[PDB]
Amino acid sequence: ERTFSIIKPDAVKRNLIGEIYHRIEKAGLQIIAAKMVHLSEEQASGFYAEHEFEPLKEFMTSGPIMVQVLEGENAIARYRELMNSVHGSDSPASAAREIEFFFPESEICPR
Amino acid sequence: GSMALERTFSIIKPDAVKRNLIGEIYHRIEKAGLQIIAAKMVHLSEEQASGFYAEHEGKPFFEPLKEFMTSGPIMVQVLEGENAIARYRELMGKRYNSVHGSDSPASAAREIEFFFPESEICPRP
Amino acid sequence: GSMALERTFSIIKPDAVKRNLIGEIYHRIEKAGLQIIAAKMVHLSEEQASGFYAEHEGKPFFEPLKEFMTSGPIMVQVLEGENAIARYRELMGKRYNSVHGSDSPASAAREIEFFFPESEICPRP
Amino acid sequence: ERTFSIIKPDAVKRNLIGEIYHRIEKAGLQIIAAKMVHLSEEQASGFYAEHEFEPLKEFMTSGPIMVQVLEGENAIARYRELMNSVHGSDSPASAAREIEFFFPESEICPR
Repeated sequence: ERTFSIIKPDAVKRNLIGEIYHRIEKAGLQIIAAKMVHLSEEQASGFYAEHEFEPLKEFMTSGPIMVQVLEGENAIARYRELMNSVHGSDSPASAAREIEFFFPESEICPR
Repeated sequence: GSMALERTFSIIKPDAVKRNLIGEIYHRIEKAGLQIIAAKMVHLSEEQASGFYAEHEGKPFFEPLKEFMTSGPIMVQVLEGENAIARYRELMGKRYNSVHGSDSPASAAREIEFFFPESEICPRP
Repeated sequence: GSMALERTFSIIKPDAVKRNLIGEIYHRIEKAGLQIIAAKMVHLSEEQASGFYAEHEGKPFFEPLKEFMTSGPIMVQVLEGENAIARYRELMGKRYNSVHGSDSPASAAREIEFFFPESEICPRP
Repeated sequence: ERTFSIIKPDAVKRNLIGEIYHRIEKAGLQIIAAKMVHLSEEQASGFYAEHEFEPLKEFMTSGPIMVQVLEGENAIARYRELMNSVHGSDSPASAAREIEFFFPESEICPR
């Protein structure tokens, strides 16, 4: 069971990537895929297409973000209880749509 | 607007990724003034590890060095900041270390262009 | 002499104040029949932003919500008119919006008394 | 260099606050302090004490006004050329006396 995560530009700009990652790896999850992308207007619209909103697109494109896929025994529940400032999948099959939006299988690295 | 701005390359070897130390290493880098402007997790292969470490083909330790960097996923980043070459080198102290870092600007330029195209480097502003 | 008279509270968040959109937002409010009977520009603090949004202390998004409303000066106003609650809500469409507005009379009463005393409300006649 | 401004009760009553503010922010100035006050007989007399007149006090107290402080590179000249119906400082040190009459430093918000 794998979940999805997004580090908003507030934490990336304030240099908080290590704290967010360290608070997870100590909780049991494992970063099995990650990359830093700077979303565009069309990119942020596609991931947030279930709204159609405008002020949210401007903030998510105001700087680079840290996208990552997390693995672990029961992650959707463990992740949501760990943590706005950070994104996280609410239910399964919602993580599958968000993971496939940013990650092909060739970019996912099982341990 | 200092001209001491420079970027350095960094790799978190599979032993630290398998042990889940990615966050602990990132925190030590960020706490030293450096900033991650480009990063991704990749799993090297025989073909890719041979190209990066191609300067050590004739050495009798190539076949294992290639075999260590392909035993698990790694984490490669581009660290930016004032005197980032020396600052990041001082963080780890100075072949099979816990982390990788560039030792010179020409080495940093050649090693960044191997893993990251310019379209994957994200300026902070 | 309609009894549909009511007042609503409004905040222009620092992103719109820093971008110099105060006049553009005022014009859209005035062109919809509403009138500004009380207004002032303040710069919130950790202590003041915590009191206004005190209903969201346990939520994990409090610390940043407090940090956004204190990153720059804001503009707080009292808009008056017939059905001003729904008219102003319809202007913006319906947490981190371009502008703030009351959603109910009890919310408008509690939010006006936090920023404006009665001695700062100016009736139009 | 900051200047001073007063929106007379004619524009406030006619709902012209947005037009006056929009015509300024598009000109380069920035509203760094503002509040709506209803002047009294003693208030209007103090701000207009350099006369001592009577019909002017009655008009400036016949309704609420919009006081504001404006900031920008060379504002006294830029403001006077933008614009009776609206007040504005004529020279520097005349804005300092008018700003201090309505605004303590605790009410002025630099960006």
